Amino acid sequence: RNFNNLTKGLCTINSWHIYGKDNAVRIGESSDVLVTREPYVSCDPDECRFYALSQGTTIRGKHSNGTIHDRSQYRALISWPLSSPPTVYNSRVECIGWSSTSCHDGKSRMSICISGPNNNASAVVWYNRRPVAEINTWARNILRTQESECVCHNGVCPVVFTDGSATGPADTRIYYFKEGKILKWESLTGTAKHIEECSCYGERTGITCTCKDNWQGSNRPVIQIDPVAMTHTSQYICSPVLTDNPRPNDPNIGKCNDPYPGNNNNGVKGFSYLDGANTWLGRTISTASRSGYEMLKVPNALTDDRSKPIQGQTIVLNADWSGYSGSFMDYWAEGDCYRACFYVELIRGRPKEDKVWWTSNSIVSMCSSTEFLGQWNWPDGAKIEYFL
Amino acid sequence: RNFNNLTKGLCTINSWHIYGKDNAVRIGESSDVLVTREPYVSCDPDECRFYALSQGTTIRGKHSNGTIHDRSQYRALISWPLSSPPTVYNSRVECIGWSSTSCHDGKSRMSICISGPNNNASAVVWYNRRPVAEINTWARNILRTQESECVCHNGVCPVVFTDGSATGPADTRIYYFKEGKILKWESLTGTAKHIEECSCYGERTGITCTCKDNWQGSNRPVIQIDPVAMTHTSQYICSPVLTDNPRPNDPNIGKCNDPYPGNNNNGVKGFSYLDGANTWLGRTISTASRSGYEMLKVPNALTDDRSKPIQGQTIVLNADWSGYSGSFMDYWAEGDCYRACFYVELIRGRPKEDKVWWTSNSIVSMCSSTEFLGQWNWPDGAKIEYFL
Amino acid sequence: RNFNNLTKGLCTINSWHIYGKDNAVRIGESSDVLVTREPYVSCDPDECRFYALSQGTTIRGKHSNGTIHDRSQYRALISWPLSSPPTVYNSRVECIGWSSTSCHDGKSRMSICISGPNNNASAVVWYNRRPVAEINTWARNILRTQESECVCHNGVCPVVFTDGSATGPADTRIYYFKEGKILKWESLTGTAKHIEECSCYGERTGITCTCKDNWQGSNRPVIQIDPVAMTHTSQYICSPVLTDNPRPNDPNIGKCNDPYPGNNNNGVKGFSYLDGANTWLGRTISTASRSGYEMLKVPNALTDDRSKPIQGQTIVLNADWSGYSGSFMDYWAEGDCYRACFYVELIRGRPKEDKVWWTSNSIVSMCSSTEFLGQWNWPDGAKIEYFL
Amino acid sequence: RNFNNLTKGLCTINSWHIYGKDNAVRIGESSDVLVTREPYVSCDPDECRFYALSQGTTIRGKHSNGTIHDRSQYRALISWPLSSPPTVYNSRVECIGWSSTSCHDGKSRMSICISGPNNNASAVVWYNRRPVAEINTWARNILRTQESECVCHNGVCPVVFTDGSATGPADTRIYYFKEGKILKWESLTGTAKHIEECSCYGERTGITCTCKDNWQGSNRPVIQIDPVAMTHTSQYICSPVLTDNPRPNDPNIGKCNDPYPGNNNNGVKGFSYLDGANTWLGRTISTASRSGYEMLKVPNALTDDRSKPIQGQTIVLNADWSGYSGSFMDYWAEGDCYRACFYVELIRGRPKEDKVWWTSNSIVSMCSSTEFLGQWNWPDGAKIEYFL
Ligand SMILES: *[C@@H]1O[C@H](CO)[C@@H](O[C@@H]2O[C@H](CO)[C@@H](O[C@@H]3O[C@H](CO[C@H]4O[C@H](CO[C@H]5O[C@H](CO)[C@@H](O)[C@H](O)[C@@H]5O)[C@@H](O)[C@H](O[C@H]5O[C@H](CO)[C@@H](O)[C@H](O)[C@@H]5O)[C@@H]4O)[C@@H](O)[C@H](O[C@H]4O[C@H](CO)[C@@H](O)[C@H](O)[C@@H]4O[C@H]4O[C@H](CO)[C@@H](O)[C@H](O)[C@@H]4O[C@H]4O[C@H](CO)[C@@H](O)[C@H](O)[C@@H]4O)[C@@H]3O)[C@H](O)[C@H]2NC(C)=O)[C@H](O)[C@H]1NC(C)=O
Ligand SMILES: *[C@@H]1O[C@H](CO)[C@@H](O[C@@H]2O[C@H](CO)[C@@H](O[C@@H]3O[C@H](CO[C@H]4O[C@H](CO[C@H]5O[C@H](CO)[C@@H](O)[C@H](O)[C@@H]5O)[C@@H](O)[C@H](O[C@H]5O[C@H](CO)[C@@H](O)[C@H](O)[C@@H]5O)[C@@H]4O)[C@@H](O)[C@H](O[C@H]4O[C@H](CO)[C@@H](O)[C@H](O)[C@@H]4O[C@H]4O[C@H](CO)[C@@H](O)[C@H](O)[C@@H]4O[C@H]4O[C@H](CO)[C@@H](O)[C@H](O)[C@@H]4O)[C@@H]3O)[C@H](O)[C@H]2NC(C)=O)[C@H](O)[C@H]1NC(C)=O
Ligand SMILES: *[C@@H]1O[C@H](CO)[C@@H](O[C@@H]2O[C@H](CO)[C@@H](O[C@@H]3O[C@H](CO[C@H]4O[C@H](CO[C@H]5O[C@H](CO)[C@@H](O)[C@H](O)[C@@H]5O)[C@@H](O)[C@H](O[C@H]5O[C@H](CO)[C@@H](O)[C@H](O)[C@@H]5O)[C@@H]4O)[C@@H](O)[C@H](O[C@H]4O[C@H](CO)[C@@H](O)[C@H](O)[C@@H]4O[C@H]4O[C@H](CO)[C@@H](O)[C@H](O)[C@@H]4O[C@H]4O[C@H](CO)[C@@H](O)[C@H](O)[C@@H]4O)[C@@H]3O)[C@H](O)[C@H]2NC(C)=O)[C@H](O)[C@H]1NC(C)=O
Ligand SMILES: *[C@@H]1O[C@H](CO)[C@@H](O[C@@H]2O[C@H](CO)[C@@H](O[C@@H]3O[C@H](CO[C@H]4O[C@H](CO[C@H]5O[C@H](CO)[C@@H](O)[C@H](O)[C@@H]5O)[C@@H](O)[C@H](O[C@H]5O[C@H](CO)[C@@H](O)[C@H](O)[C@@H]5O)[C@@H]4O)[C@@H](O)[C@H](O[C@H]4O[C@H](CO)[C@@H](O)[C@H](O)[C@@H]4O[C@H]4O[C@H](CO)[C@@H](O)[C@H](O)[C@@H]4O[C@H]4O[C@H](CO)[C@@H](O)[C@H](O)[C@@H]4O)[C@@H]3O)[C@H](O)[C@H]2NC(C)=O)[C@H](O)[C@H]1NC(C)=O
Ligand SMILES: COCCNC(=O)O[C@@H]([C@@H]1OC(C(=O)O)=C[C@H](NC(=N)N)[C@H]1NC(C)=O)[C@H](O)CO
Ligand SMILES: COCCNC(=O)O[C@@H]([C@@H]1OC(C(=O)O)=C[C@H](NC(=N)N)[C@H]1NC(C)=O)[C@H](O)CO
Ligand SMILES: [Ca+2]
Ligand SMILES: [Ca+2]
Ligand SMILES: [Ca+2]
Ligand SMILES: [Ca+2]
Repeated sequence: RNFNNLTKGLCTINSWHIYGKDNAVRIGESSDVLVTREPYVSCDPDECRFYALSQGTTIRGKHSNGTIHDRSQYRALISWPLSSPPTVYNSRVECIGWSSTSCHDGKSRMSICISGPNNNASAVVWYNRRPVAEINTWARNILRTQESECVCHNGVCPVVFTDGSATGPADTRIYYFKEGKILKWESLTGTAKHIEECSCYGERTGITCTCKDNWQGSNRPVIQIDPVAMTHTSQYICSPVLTDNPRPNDPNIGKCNDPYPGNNNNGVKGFSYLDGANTWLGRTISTASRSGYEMLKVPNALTDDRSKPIQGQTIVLNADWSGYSGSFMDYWAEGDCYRACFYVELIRGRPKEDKVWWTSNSIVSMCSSTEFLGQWNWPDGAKIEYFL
Repeated sequence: RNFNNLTKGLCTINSWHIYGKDNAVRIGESSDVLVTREPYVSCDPDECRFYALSQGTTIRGKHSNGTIHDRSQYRALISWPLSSPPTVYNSRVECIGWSSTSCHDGKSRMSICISGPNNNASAVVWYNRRPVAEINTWARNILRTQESECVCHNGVCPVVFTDGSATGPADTRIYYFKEGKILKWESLTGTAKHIEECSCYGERTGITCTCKDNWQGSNRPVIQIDPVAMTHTSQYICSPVLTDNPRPNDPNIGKCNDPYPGNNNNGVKGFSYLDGANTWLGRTISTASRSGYEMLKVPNALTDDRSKPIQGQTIVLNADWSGYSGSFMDYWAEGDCYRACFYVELIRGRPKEDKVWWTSNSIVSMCSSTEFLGQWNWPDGAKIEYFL
Repeated sequence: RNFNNLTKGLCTINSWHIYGKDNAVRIGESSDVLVTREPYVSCDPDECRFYALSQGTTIRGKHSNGTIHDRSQYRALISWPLSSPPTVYNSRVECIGWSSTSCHDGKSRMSICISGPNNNASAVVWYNRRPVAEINTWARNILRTQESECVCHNGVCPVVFTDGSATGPADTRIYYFKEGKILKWESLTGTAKHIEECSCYGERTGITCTCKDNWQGSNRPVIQIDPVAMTHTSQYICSPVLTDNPRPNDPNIGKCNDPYPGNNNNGVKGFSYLDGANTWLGRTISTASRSGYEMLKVPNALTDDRSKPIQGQTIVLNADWSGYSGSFMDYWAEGDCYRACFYVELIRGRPKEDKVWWTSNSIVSMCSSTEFLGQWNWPDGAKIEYFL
Repeated sequence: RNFNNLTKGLCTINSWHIYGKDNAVRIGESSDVLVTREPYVSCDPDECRFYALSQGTTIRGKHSNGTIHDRSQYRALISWPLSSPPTVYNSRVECIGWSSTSCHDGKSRMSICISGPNNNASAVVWYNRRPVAEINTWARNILRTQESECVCHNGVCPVVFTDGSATGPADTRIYYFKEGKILKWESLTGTAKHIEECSCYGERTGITCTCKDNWQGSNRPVIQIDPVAMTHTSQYICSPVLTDNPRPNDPNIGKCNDPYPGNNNNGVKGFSYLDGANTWLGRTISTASRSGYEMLKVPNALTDDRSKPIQGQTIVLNADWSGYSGSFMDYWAEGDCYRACFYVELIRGRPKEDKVWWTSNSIVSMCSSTEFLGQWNWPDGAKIEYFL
């Protein structure tokens, strides 16, 4: 085995096809399915798997009561087979904590979990299923990271962290790991003003991360990372097609170097694929809440502050709950291009559905097609009444 | 590993022996067994497994209510170990959708799932557990495929699709895949007038598919495919031993080139082994409904429009529910011949048993013997009253 | 991998140590544990596993009602990891039927299952998880075999079958298989007058099988098989230490060449290790029913019709239910000798405990020690009241 | 594969990071989780796993009633994947009994289980999943061993046993095994006056075991073993920082060569890392009961009878129940040093929580960091009321 190198460009994205769906909440109505949230997907050279933060209880279990809470000692990053649900019996624990990232470098997998109280959190970096390095909180205010997969090049895997205020200036760092060891870290530079929960992908041009501005922005900040020089830059998606949630209505001029205003102290993890005319943006359909999901083809969205959609695809109807979304790719697939993929978290339970006392989710996932495929919509599919 | 070649003829079929049975509904009365339908069986070089379309819920789960429905977003092709039941914890998801086929080419497995709304469905072709090619609906009317295994020769795996009316002329295509990539497709030729749900097997003479005519026919259409030239022909089984369901009584002259009339707009997936004097036909015992199952030795059934049974074997009593049936073989077994095999879907629940609100099934499977073995009958075995 | 050869003698048996115990009924009170009976143990070169005939239902499942019945279509030979219980999710189906044997030859495993109605049963011989040969009933009266492991030498694995009356003269055959193919079979010769459910083991002197006489005998018939010449002889254990159940009290003169009388038309599967002064016999403690279990050191028991115990060990108290017992050894263990092992079936439920409507069992297993170890007793451990 | 050699020293311990946590009782409220106690952790060259003594029943199972009892026939040493809970379906049985140890020597794993009545117990030594050697009770009074992992050097794995009184002088032996075979054993020498449940680790200086004095001592006895010479010495931890439970308050002068008095006929399994200025001691926070857990940096604690803490870390709040604790390390990790690790048993149920009728536990585990990481606390997390 050799370290994977990012030698390919993105495949042409003409539509999106169904990749995976686990129907976790449906199945969990009568099965030992773990309560989760903050899911994602990540590939090894020989297998792709679902990931999520467990809440250390099943949905039918009485301990599901209160799982709207974000940061307990009973949480852990788990992985399980593609499109299976996360069950007590098929879930592999990667590490313990309530914020995570994970990625394979071609030889072995790095996984990172953050745990601890708000003012005293720490990250533990696992490599090849062993703890290798540790990072203590530097701002004493909820040290947190991506909640989706990281990306590697020639053994080097960058990861974005944030420590500090959720509602003001914070201390964001980009760490560069190799075999779990810290090669270098640097403070955030560029014009992004607040950074959380970056969704990343790699291609021959480097590594691209689409994050969340939780402070003042409803446009998404972008961090572009050179994994060889181990340097980065940041800005926002220039496009007036805004992709945070909640968010204002789409203007006709976006912002490249500053937060687009209207919604403060909130946001949702999201993603994009920024690739010239091959650019696609994901967002919730609702501007008010985490419902619905759509992909929009927005040429040069990253750099064009006038750019508008020329094509689209509905993934989840606005009538259905969505949630977090993020990027991943199978870097070990055959062919001459990397096929763009993403997942959407379909949150069920609280706060929006409070007849139950739990909060969980299921997963739906799509990858790009060079065909122009017909579209469906993909609801979680569970009936809340069944849980009462 | 090399691509498998179809170098052997069928073993002499003198009777049928029990190969597998999962008792899924019995066990699912008190276990986390997934609701399924449209099952089949397919072999890898080192393992044979059961396959089926899950409904994304267990039988005891409250979401089992309404699983008579064919095409939800909660369906997926799953596989699980031979004669185990399809449980939440032992089922491997092959792809997402509500119509499927799957086969191993000697090196890796190709799986195909179709999903989407009726007027906008698409097929995704997986190879070695990765999505490789996609096919959009060409007639905008429930793009659908075999619901049993495909067959490969030297890397080339043909698959029969249909798009269009279930009750009139439709657009049937034969696709030729290699490592999941589309080599060629062609429109249906020959005298078959309607094609659905082909059951296929391969032998030195080529690949033989026995399908269903859902429009006007109660004799079964046959497609014969040359996987090297990548060409095909079609007709019907000439025999007056009719093997669709529902169906008229057996006449004394069959039809080779046209549907045998009497029953319109219905049918059941079925199969046959067409091999000169070594020919055996499968069918439900009832002419009215999906109950019972029998094998009949009908010499030259394919080409002889007068051919009658000279030997038989009951598989399922008429008193017991059956359903779909299809062909598979272990192409990687030892010996000088391919041993013919088949499965029978044993449907329980709706519409025939409507005291419950679900529809599911279990599997029974037989392979041929050169001995003349005593016969048993093989019911699903579950008591519906237990589910009330 | 090479075929295993029987090149060692038995280890000196000075006592018995605990080898395995699955506590299946205890655990099955609240878990998806399959109803079983007729268990045994058998080793691969890299793993030893528990085996049993499932009833195709869990204990808590409503279909457990009526599992006192011996021969349904819902039975199958299953295997599962050593001392785990047989669960829906961890059990591997070896073949379908209601009477079985199984053994590894050093390269691959042969498994045999018999299914069918009483007058039309057939055996299917699997090798390396594929069906290879089939045998039709020759006496049309419950074709049946060992219900414990077979033994192989240089690829040749003998198996004892019986077809015919349970209460009179029957047709017993010894089959010789290699890679699942039938090399030879022969009719029973020697002085044994009725043969069922042989328990076998192999050592440098050949293969020794201790069986059950269900007709007139309460001494156990013995079949000694030369796996190279593929020939055999038979007699009874000469010892007056009688080891069937039910049975008369121990006399002072046994019978070598005829059934020891007193109990007709009944018996229990059992075993022995016949090795000169290193001879140990297993039996139920009760003479009336399947309760208790003990090992007795009886020098030259096979050939000495006066032989008596000089040492012993209680395995199960008479107050506790037992059942079938049989022999197995790890032929792939290190060292200069084969360590004798056995299992005892601990039957719970009907007919003896009829407040429940099911019949199942758990397993306890011991292997020999060259030490003189202290003894314990090993009950099933489940409380029937919990199931009411 | 080669035998592992202890060629490294301990990593510098500046704090402790979360390594694993299974939340077994939380999950077991609604899942098939086995009742356990006496857990530990142990690594293979390619995997680290949780271990414990099962009680042969799930927590929700009715047979959980009475599991406060220590030594039934329904107990077994089981192992399961790191931070998964011990479920019926994912637990591997290592051997049968109610006292155990286990360790990998670099080539294969040795596991030892003791079973039997109080006056007639015996140990069975398994190697590479096969029984290899047996040891009969030598004092006829509850033969018992470590309840945490053993340690190997060049194939030689020492294990500490005790047979005899829990409340007076007993017969302690150190056994030296290789590939499960007994190389040598010796009676306890040195100044330790009573020995139970040793927690061991290995480093270039040899093998160090921290045990429990159940008779008169509240300081912990230490056994230091040379695995090459196969000899040992014993004393107590000299430090006045006392680490048994229950225990007196910390004095200012400890005892090196005798039990520190105040508490008789009780104790808890515990551990330490004794490494000059890099020394850390574990103990319950409460002096009265098994509640809370803390690590204390106590320079030269082993040899300095005046030594006091200069740094610490809370692991479990005093308000939360703890229990046994023990040492393990990943001897197959990369780097130039062995990273110290430990687990804490979090006991729930009886005797302290007697509204339920069971006794079980979950596991939390930490490894050392060279960083000075912020601390959290790690409760079991289950609510007893949910079980009523
Ligand atoms: C079977 O499946 C297939 C495959 O999926 C289905 O075909 C798909 O159908 C869907 C639905 O119609 C399409 O998605 C939409 O795409 C449009 C973009 O395409 C249109 O516009 C293009 C650009 O036109 C402009 O530029 C060109 C440049 O040359 C210029 O020529 C033109 O005059 C104009 O200036 C056109 O090129 C394009 O034409 C092409 O495609 C046609 C088919 O689509 C074809 O007929 C033509 O011949 C030609 O080939 C086409 O006209 C997206 O704009 C649209 O997304 C908007 O609308 C949805 C609601 O449907 C909304 O959710 C989106 O967010 C977005 O609307 C918001 O954002 C806008 C941008 O900021 C804003 O302006 C809007 O007002 C709106 O804003 C409001 O809502 C949001 C969300 O809540 C909120 O945040 C805001 O604040 C505000 O409140 C769809 O994505 C697929 O492209 C199409 N795919 C294919 C391959 O055809 C087929 O229908 C299915 N069949 C059946 C029977 O069902
Ligand atoms: C232990 O197990 C063994 C092994 O399984 C059991 O032995 C088996 O027993 C079964 C049951 O009897 C047999 O299955 C039947 O086979 C017959 C065919 O065999 C008969 O016919 C042969 C052909 O005869 C013709 O041609 C020859 C050519 O030379 C000529 O000589 C002859 O005069 C005649 O012209 C004979 O060769 C054959 O004889 C041989 O076998 C005998 C044993 O079977 C033996 O005794 C002889 O010595 C000789 O060796 C034999 O006579 C099938 O025809 C039959 O299938 C029909 O019947 C079942 C109902 O049982 C039905 O479900 C089938 O669908 C079919 O009937 C329908 O289709 C016909 C064709 O269209 C139609 O004509 C019928 O009217 C009927 O149609 C109606 O029903 C269908 C279904 O609902 C509906 O769709 C229609 O519209 C309409 O309503 C059986 O398959 C096995 O072959 C046999 N196996 C062996 C190895 O022996 C044994 O019994 C068990 N033991 C015990 C104690 O239980
Ligand atoms: C800790 O654990 C250890 C290790 O397990 C325990 O030690 C074990 O203790 C058990 C229980 O006592 C022993 O099992 C019994 O063994 C005897 C055989 O040993 C005795 O007999 C030997 C033979 O004596 C004869 O021959 C010699 C030849 O030289 C001659 O010298 C002698 O005079 C006589 O002629 C003796 O050699 C032997 O002495 C040796 O061992 C002694 C310790 O055992 C030691 O003290 C001596 O110094 C010497 O070293 C000893 O005297 C078995 O006979 C016995 O089995 C019978 O009894 C049980 C009931 O307990 C019964 O279930 C059996 O079926 C059997 O009884 C039936 O069968 C007989 C034969 O047909 C029949 O005659 C009986 O009437 C009876 O029949 C009735 O019941 C059956 C069953 O229902 C029914 O079918 C019939 O029809 C009828 O109704 C036990 O197996 C272990 O051997 C022993 N192991 C060791 C290593 O010591 C220790 O006790 C534990 N410690 C504590 C504190 O618990
Ligand atoms: C974010 O996380 C970080 C990282 O975890 C947190 O920082 C940690 O904070 C904890 C809690 O404070 C610390 O644990 C305690 O450590 C002390 C030891 O450190 C103190 O003492 C050192 C030694 O001082 C002596 O020697 C030096 C030698 O030169 C001499 O200079 C000095 O004058 C004195 O003679 C000092 O060196 C040390 O200073 C250093 O550290 C300071 C920060 O801690 C820093 O500010 C300084 O600048 C300097 O760098 C410091 O003063 C342990 O003693 C203590 O353990 C005792 O207390 C706990 C209760 O908290 C108790 O459970 C323990 O068992 C123990 O107390 C018992 O045992 C004693 C010994 O026998 C006995 O004397 C006591 O009376 C007591 O006995 C009673 O209770 C027990 C238990 O029930 C019973 O058995 C007895 O019988 C009796 O009833 C803690 O372990 C960490 O060290 C610290 N880590 C780091 C890296 O800083 C941070 O707080 C978090 N942030 C937030 C916002 O929460
Ligand atoms: C008016 O009818 C239009 C919709 N009906 C339809 O398509 O039914 C078809 C199949 O029928 C059955 C069956 O049991 O009869 C089960 C399959 N279910 C699957 N999920 N695969 C069906 N195939 C599909 C793609 O749904 C039938 O062959 C007619 O075309
Ligand atoms: C009068 O007492 C005689 C019986 N008590 C006894 O043996 O308790 C011992 C251990 O205690 C505890 C505990 O939690 O304190 C849990 C262990 N349980 C296991 N199943 N291993 C016990 N070990 C055994 C072999 O039972 C103790 O160390 C005294 O010797
Ligand atoms: Ca925002
Ligand atoms: Ca039809
Ligand atoms: Ca008898
Ligand atoms: Ca003590």
